[PDB]
Amino acid sequence: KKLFLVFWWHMHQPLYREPYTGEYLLPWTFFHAVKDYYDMPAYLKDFEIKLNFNLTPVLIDQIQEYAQGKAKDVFLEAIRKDPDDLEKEEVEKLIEFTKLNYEKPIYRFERIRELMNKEKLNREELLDLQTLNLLAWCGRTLRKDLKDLLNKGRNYTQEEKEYVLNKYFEIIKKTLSIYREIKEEGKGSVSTSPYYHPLIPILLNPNCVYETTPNVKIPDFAVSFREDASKHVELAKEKYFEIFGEHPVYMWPPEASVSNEALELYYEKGINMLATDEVILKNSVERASPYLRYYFRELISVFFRDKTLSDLIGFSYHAWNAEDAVRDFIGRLKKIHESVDFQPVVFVVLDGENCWEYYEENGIPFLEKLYSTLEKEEWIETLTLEEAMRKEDVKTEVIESVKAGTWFDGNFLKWIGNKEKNEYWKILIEAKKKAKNDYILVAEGSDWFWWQGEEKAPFVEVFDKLFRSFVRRAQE
Ligand SMILES: OC[C@H]1O[C@H](O[C@H]2[C@H](O)[C@@H](O)[C@@H](O[C@H]3[C@H](O)[C@@H](O)[C@@H](O)O[C@@H]3CO)O[C@@H]2CO)[C@H](O)[C@@H](O)[C@@H]1O
Repeated sequence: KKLFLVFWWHMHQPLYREPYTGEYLLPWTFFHAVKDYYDMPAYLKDFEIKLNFNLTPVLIDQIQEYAQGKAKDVFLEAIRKDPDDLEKEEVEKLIEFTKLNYEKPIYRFERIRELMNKEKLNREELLDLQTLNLLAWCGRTLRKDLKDLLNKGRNYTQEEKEYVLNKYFEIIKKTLSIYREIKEEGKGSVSTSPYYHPLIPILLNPNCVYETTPNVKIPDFAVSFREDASKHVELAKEKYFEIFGEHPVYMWPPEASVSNEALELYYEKGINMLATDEVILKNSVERASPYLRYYFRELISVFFRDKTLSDLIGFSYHAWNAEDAVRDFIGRLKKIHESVDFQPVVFVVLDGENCWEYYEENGIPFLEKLYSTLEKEEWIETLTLEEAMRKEDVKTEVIESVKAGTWFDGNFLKWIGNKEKNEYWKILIEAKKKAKNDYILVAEGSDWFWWQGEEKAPFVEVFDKLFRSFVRRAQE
């Protein structure tokens, strides 16, 4: 009797490319590309387990633009320049970026502490600040390759910075290829999401928020977004086909968000399986285990993620010693294994790139220990999404209705409901009446609403500039 374990790492960035200038106004796609988007599937070269990935199409577009050398990334320009060529504003942006990231474990360089405690920085000090900002985001692969430059910790030259930059772009250029490789070799399945990561249930029916939060205030949705909901899914199928040569049959619904209408749309668009959150299951069925494969109306397969296990990795284990965390995770799997006489399917689904910066050494000790341990546990079998979809020796249940929600509290309050978020929806509703191109789809991304107030929102003014620029561009 096995326990089936299914990792599904979700990779996404909203579009940071300002549509009038073409400038990438934040570097987060670059930094997560060099730190996480190649390195997470690259573990499959070293560990004989299965790991699955979601790539949003908008993320794929940006990875391609960086790989082609076309991304005009303003922060990265300030890193690349000789410090004698830095504008005053670029020095300020470099220091502010450092300050925002200063307390993260991946920024724990003695030299960063020295530089941030100095009233003025000279050219050699600025070179160190530029190069250490780059190296703080070094991924697993290059942390071995560049180990000697990493252990320097200071006294970097322009030549060394450019060498690091060159290696980083090498990583980006081979990133889509590694997803094709691990997919073709059967080491993982790759899914995608509706194109710009929108909240499909709200686009289909804004009143679905009242299935969970009767007291929420929403704006007057005086225009239909239902056709846009279909377009996000259709365009995503085509982008996926461009990369992989096939239409996707698995999708990750953004924010785990489902509704009866959203599930019908995914079925109509040929999606065979998705996953969502355990809280949705609890809200929808009186008594139901997340270790079964579910069939929504016999139309589409649904797995409900194990929220506890997923949140332990995504939010808890950065605060743990790595060996202890792996022992805790395996011991929880052992308890699940011993708790049922059938073979449970355990979905661990979470963002694939956001938790690691808070772990010791970027989560590399934790993941290496976790994966090394898993590959040797005879009673655990990790599965691709395809294997999980088709596994016969598993328990199964038909479900007829879900209560609309997300993986954040089972409801939509992170994206709608307060004055500031509602103002964004009002702006979008009015723009949609006048919309002339697909930039309206960009503005439907969940990210813009996530950050709109909110007191914890790094660079929130940039997200606001982007959202409003996409809204304006959509009407021209
Ligand atoms: O400056 C704020 C913030 O920006 C960047 O965060 C991005 C994440 O890295 C990226 O994965 C994505 O995050 C969303 C997840 O995909 C999604 O599943 C859910 O968890 O919501 C997230 C927010 O929408 O997008 C955000 C930006 O929207 C940057 O990496 C952070 O360090 C930085 O704090």
